[PDB]
Amino acid sequence: SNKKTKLIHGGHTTDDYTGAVTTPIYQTSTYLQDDIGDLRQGYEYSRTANPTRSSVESVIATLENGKHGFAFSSGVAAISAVVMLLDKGDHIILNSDVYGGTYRALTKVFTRFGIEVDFVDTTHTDSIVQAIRPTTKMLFIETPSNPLLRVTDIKKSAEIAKEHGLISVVDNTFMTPYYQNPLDLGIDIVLHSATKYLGGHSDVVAGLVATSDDKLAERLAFISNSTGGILGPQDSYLLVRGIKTLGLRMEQINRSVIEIIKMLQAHPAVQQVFHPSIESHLNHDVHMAQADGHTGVIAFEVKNTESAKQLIKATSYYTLAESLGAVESLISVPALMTHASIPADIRAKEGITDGLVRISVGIEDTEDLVDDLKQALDTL
Amino acid sequence: SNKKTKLIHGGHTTDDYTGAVTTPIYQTSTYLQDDIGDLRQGYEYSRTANPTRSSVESVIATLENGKHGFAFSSGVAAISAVVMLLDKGDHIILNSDVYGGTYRALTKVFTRFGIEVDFVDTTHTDSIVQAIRPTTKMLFIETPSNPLLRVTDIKKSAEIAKEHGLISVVDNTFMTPYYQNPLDLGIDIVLHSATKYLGGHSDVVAGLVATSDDKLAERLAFISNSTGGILGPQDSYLLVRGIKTLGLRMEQINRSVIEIIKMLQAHPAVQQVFHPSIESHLNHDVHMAQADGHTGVIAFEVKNTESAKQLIKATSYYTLAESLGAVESLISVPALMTHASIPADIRAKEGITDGLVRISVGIEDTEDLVDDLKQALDTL
Amino acid sequence: SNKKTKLIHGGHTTDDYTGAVTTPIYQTSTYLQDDIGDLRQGYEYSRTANPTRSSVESVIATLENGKHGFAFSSGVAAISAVVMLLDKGDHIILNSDVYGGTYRALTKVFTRFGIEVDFVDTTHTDSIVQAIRPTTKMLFIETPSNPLLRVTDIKKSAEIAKEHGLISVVDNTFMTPYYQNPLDLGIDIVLHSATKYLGGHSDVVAGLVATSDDKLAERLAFISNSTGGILGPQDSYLLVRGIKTLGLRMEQINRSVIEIIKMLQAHPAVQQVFHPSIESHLNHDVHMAQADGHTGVIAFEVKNTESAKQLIKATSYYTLAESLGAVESLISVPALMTHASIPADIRAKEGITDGLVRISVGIEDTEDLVDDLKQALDTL
Amino acid sequence: SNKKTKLIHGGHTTDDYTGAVTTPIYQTSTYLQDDIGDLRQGYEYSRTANPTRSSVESVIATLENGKHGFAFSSGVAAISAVVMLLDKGDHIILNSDVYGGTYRALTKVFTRFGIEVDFVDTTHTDSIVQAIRPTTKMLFIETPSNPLLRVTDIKKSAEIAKEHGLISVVDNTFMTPYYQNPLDLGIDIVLHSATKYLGGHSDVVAGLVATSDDKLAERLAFISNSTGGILGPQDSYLLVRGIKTLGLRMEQINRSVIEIIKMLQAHPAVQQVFHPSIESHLNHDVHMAQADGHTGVIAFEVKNTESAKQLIKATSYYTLAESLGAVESLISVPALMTHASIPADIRAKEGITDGLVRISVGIEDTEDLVDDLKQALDTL
Ligand SMILES: *Cc1c(COP(=O)(O)O)cnc(C)c1O
Ligand SMILES: *Cc1c(COP(=O)(O)O)cnc(C)c1O
Ligand SMILES: *Cc1c(COP(=O)(O)O)cnc(C)c1O
Ligand SMILES: *Cc1c(COP(=O)(O)O)cnc(C)c1O
Ligand code: NA
Ligand code: NA
Ligand code: NA
Ligand code: NA
Ligand code: NA
Ligand code: NA
Ligand code: NA
Ligand code: NA
Ligand code: NA
Ligand code: NA
Ligand code: NA
Ligand code: NA
Repeated sequence: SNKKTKLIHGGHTTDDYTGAVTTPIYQTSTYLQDDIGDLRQGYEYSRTANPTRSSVESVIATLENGKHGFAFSSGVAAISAVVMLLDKGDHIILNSDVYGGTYRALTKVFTRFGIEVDFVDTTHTDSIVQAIRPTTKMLFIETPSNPLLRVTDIKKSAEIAKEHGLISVVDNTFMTPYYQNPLDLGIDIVLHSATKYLGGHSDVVAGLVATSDDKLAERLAFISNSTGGILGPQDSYLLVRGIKTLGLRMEQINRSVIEIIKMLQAHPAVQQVFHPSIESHLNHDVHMAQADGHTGVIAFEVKNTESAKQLIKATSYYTLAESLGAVESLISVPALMTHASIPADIRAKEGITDGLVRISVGIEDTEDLVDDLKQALDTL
Repeated sequence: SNKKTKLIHGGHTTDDYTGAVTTPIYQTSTYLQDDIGDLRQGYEYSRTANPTRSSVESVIATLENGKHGFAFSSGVAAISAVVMLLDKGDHIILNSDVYGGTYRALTKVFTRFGIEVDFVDTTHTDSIVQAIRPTTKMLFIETPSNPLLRVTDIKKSAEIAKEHGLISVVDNTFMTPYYQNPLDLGIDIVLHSATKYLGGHSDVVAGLVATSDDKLAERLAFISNSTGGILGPQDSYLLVRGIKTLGLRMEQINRSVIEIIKMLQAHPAVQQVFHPSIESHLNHDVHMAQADGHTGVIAFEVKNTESAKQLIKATSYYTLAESLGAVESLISVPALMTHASIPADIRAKEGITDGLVRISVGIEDTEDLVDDLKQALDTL
Repeated sequence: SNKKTKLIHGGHTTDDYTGAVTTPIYQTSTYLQDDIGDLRQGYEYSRTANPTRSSVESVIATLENGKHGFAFSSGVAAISAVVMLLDKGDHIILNSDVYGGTYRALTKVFTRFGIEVDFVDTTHTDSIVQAIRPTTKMLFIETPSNPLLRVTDIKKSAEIAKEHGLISVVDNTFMTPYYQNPLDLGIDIVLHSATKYLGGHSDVVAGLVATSDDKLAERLAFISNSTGGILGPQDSYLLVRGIKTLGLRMEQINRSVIEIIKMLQAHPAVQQVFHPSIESHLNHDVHMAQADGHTGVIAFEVKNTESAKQLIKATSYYTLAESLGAVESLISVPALMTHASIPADIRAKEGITDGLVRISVGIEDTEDLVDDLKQALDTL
Repeated sequence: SNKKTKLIHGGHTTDDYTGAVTTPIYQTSTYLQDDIGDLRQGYEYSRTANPTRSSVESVIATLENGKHGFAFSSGVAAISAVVMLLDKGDHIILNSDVYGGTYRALTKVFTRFGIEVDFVDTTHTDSIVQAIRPTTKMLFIETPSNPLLRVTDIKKSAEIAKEHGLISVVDNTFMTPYYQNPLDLGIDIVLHSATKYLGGHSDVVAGLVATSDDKLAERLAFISNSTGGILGPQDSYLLVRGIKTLGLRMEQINRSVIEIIKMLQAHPAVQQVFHPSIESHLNHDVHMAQADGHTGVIAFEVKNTESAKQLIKATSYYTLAESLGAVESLISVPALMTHASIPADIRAKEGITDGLVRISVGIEDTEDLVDDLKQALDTL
């Protein structure tokens, strides 16, 4: 019924055999056959299917209102499996602000296989219509984007993809299924770095994919079984466990996001602030119409790299590390860390400047997070 | 010094920090940075590197006498990462009876990416020389192959690859590093389904790759980080643990293999046996020159499908399941299981006859395994 | 600073060596020594100490404002270790409403070792003063109690224990350190079934003990090392992970508790309701003074066993199972399940009747939990 | 049939539900009930029973030819559960060189509970008969003992226990079920530190108990459920896995033991060797009659403390650490490590001399272990 209930009881995460209230961890590679080809419960080889992986796959399918879920060894592995739906000579359109690893995978791996890529400013969806070539087969969107939180109209993107015969993909990592459900808006495939919010505890690297399209699901299952980027059973289990608290965690994070943004907008050492909740933010109305909450990722400008480093050293509760969506609050400078692989001239033009700080708000106390960041900013 | 000692003390499998005699399980996604880019021990994000995965990578590098190891979420994922060393338009030669998953990855995924393939019978290495084009970049061989245990000259394949500028790859799953070391014989890259003997306990799906080539290692590390088919920390740990007993397990398996083959050759219900230890086996001398032991996979032909099925039902200690390299002895009928898509009128041409049985010998008592298979054969 | 921050950053739950932001899982039994008796990080044998166990021990010590923490294989193992502080001939006073397993351990195991036990109604603390014998060495209190939520004044109990030379113990399972901190009120030892709220995810059986008393800590460490009821490293890790979300979970649970109790008090099929938040509940003022929230365990009376069974079968979101403090809402009938080991005549006199239902409120949506239980009660 | 087969196929270590060839890891605390008291597969709460723990319990029962198995959080916890079979005033006889932790549990915990103890030299079983009182209820023996490998007649101890109405217990850690089966010789209860050989990989702390006596099993199950020193599911799984290779590991260890002893007896720097395989060892004939192999623990005397320390520093393949039964060969000096509390002037009386070295032989190559220890001895 309501989302917090669906998080606990949606999907298949109990044991039918013993009645155990959590998913057993099937640390196993193969399964006894009663007769040649007769599988007790449909399992024959864990790369093809594993019951704990099946559990987390059923969870992600349920939460995104899809029919089929797939668990991969990492988010980039989910992305690579989706890109392998295409052949040499196919073209894919992506939004122009994208995760550094997605940029690197597409431009340094898949272009070697003849897959053509254009990064387009999808914050106006008619840009997509101009960018469509006769060879375009896929439209791939992050919203909000990493790290500038650019917002793209999901429903309009889906309509464009349907009209032009494209596979539409949304990377829904930043919003989670708790706040934004691209499949409900006509998107073909939705995917996640489950490394971030879904796992939620900085202890699993994993990717998740969901679709309602039977033929896309069959093609993805074939790719996963043939290239083998599958999530292991222990990580699958820890993902199910982490997902249990996703709603509580996202709601704490959102409460903190609101206050932190107020502080940041008022602070003299802070210039521009990037977050879809700010009403002057481009496509703020689009975000409010396609999501009912916010990501915990915030970007904001300080003067320069050296102020950014001072800010990082003055905080007590923000941890300098990669990733986002942890219970711990994280801080980074994308131009020097996660987005160093994006060329510097494109970084400068897009606004990923040397003094752009990114924070992932965690689930610490709101007043502590605001006060800590504010006194650190006061140090400058 | 000797192999059984190297298995215990090779690689880095203790904790330098606490002194723990086993590798800690780093169930973690990210690592605190003391300053931007300043990593205490070189770790920043578990997809890029994870200390438990690094442990198992050091083990496989040591055991294969290489410099660099890589752990992937499956053997198929290791194979796919190695094939992604190539670009659209490059050509690769493989043995024609290569593992079905390798066949499917190449012909149903990578040919869509413009990679050209020739499948040749490599038991005569001039087959390889005939297939070489100006575009050939890679030579990929299993030895011995499945399920007929065809043997390929590793030293000559390496010489061919060196002379023509190819990256040579050996899938050494069936022999393990305990008996055959392709890198010592001039091969560029060696890889394993660690799902089989290396893990040894039918409880991990995993791939391992080793090389001594710094630039190949740099390229593989880039592919692994960008497409993300990495092995998780729990599975890496179980791999290190399983590998500890690899020599004891392989030696037990080999004693049973020898006695079982003696039984099979004497039995009236058996028309033919396939195993490289048999002196009339093709390239027996080649195998004895490049390996100092044997795989536990044996194939043998009985009268028909129904005799094969009877054999499965009459054994007490042979388990009907997919995979190989378990502690349990496993039994299968390739024409009904792994090769069912190949037609009956055509089966004879490839050698996958209706009465072809494959066993993966486990570590049960030799006398029990011999006696059990023998009395089952006596029921025919 | 504030509790939600302390939950994330309190205790030592990162890796000093690699910087990993979560506690490594030291699946290990022993530790290399650089010289005889020289321990790299103080570890020599995992039963004596294990770094992952040390992590969860530091967490529980921090959260209860103690100096020493101890992790046991179960709550009853924590309780048995604490009872083994006493000798044959010592006497212990417990409150008269206690967990069924605690009753069974004391009356069927430890009385065989000459430890004398009286269960006293501690809801008036002067009862304790009358019950003190010359041999009384320990005072052991649950508050609120299981399953009737009787409340005992912790501070007054501690004053009595100090004045009469008793070791005071509070079983703080139901309140968690998030709402009630017995050590701050003068109690010597605080303990938990970490199986319940602390782990929070129905996937760990564990006990935790905390004290500020150096000599009690030394005696407990000796008992734990000599009788060996230690928590394993994987369970220790899952406990740390679960504890991360304790504040969010308890706050959701408390929001639901308030509404569910309103519904239950208004419902015609429900007679008496047991929960410390109800202002007519005995020692409601005492509870509000020693805790700043509520447990999620509620007991209430329906007509009889058969109405209780009907109620259980009519709910959609309440799971019939043992334990409490899960993310899933649980329902039980204590007289038939957890408290069957308490004799029936004592059950009837104390109010643990055949129609007494116990619910553990989980973290599902409040409106769903209220509506589901209400329509189920309407079925009667 | 034969032992190596029984190790693989004995006990229940597959999943009946999915057919998984390994035991699922039930990381869970509680189980859904279809109706109050109606359990799908007999599970209601993981302290009482857990399916992964039940798997390892069935394994130890099978391997020791018993009916009932019990898994505890440590060997010391198994020992404590067995001792809690007694009441205040009961008397127990143990061999006088019993494991230090057993000595401490009995003399520093259980004597405070009114249990009376005699420590006697059991290498002559009439020692036992002399110590029997009317209050004697239990006889508890290790064979062979640590670190001098004293041998005790199991059959005669069982006859003594039967004649006088005692519960007989054998701590069979050093021999494992692979070589010695006390229950077959009339003993009531057999137990193990599974931390050592059974786990085999220095990565689990665990205890195991087996019996054929239904009423003893009922009493043990009650003690385990009420004091809660249960083994967790992850450790139970790692135990099942490690036990798979127990026979291969013990046989390798035994080959190395034989050759190493040949070396030690010939060496001028060695005054004396302690191991039951030596024909002049006390009760060598008794050991050969009750066991069909040997432990890997060997002790031998060199000149003094400084020669022992030199020996440790000169070895390449012997690791300085606590515990025994690793895949690594371990080396220790009992007078400086396990027996340091015993005074120097008194050391001689017990036989723990200053130059007494203990090694636990691992599964490294026999020639390496012999050569390494020999060249180290040559440095003296
Ligand atoms: C409510 C609920 C659903 C359905 O949720 P929708 O928002 O209607 O898709 C599915 N599963 C569970 C467990 C639920 O509680
Ligand atoms: C013997 C040994 C080696 C070297 O083995 P080679 O086959 O000679 O390369 C490496 N590491 C360890 C731990 C060894 O014992
Ligand atoms: C605030 C805080 C503490 C201290 O909490 P008290 O309530 O003063 O005992 C300890 N550790 C961390 C991480 C904190 O944030
Ligand atoms: C042989 C065998 C047994 C019986 O072993 P005994 O020593 O004769 O009791 C039991 N279980 C399995 C799986 C066996 O192979
Ligand atoms: Na469910
Ligand atoms: Na659709
Ligand atoms: Na090493
Ligand atoms: Na071709
Ligand atoms: Na040619
Ligand atoms: Na080379
Ligand atoms: Na911390
Ligand atoms: Na105090
Ligand atoms: Na079996
Ligand atoms: Na005595
Ligand atoms: Na006497
Ligand atoms: Na008996």
